[PDB]
Amino acid sequence: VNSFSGYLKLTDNVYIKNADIVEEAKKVKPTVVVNAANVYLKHGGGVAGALNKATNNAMQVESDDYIATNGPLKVGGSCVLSGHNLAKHCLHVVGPNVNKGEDIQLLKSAYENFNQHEVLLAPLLSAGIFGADPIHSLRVCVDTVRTNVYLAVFDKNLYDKLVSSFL
Ligand SMILES: O=C(O)Cc1cc(Cl)cc(Cl)c1
Repeated sequence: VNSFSGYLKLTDNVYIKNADIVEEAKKVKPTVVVNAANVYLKHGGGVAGALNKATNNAMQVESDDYIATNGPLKVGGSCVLSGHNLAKHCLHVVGPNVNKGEDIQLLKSAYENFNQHEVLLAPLLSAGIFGADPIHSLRVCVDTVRTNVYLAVFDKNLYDKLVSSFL
């Protein structure tokens, strides 16, 4: 048993809700919240900007020191950093950004990072401003992640479309 409420069950291990991931993290304080990061960990917009704003920019300060030491992530890659006031840990995962011309085939690699963690609160990778087909992202998620994932989709109309079309 865990603390996630009102999620629709899609599969054995994937659950979904129409919710703001920031508000969900603040209420649940999960062990792991996933950030939809870029390779520079520049948390300007989207999920990353919203998570970072909720940490009062402490996520960005920590991330800048991570990059100064380690250099950028890979597309498809990840790193584990603090969850600050939102979670124990934040798993920063880089899904491909179609609007930057990154390879959509790296989405599966991105979701494989989730398998290193037993339970996660996560966004729908590569959707929204990332430019990929969300229906596709949800299919890759369910076909790749084996650990327990609670997806928090912000856009209402998108949530309804994803549930109605799910195979
Ligand atoms: O939750 C959503 O509506 C989809 C989405 C996913 C990501 Cl990763 C970023 C944005 Cl801005 C939006």
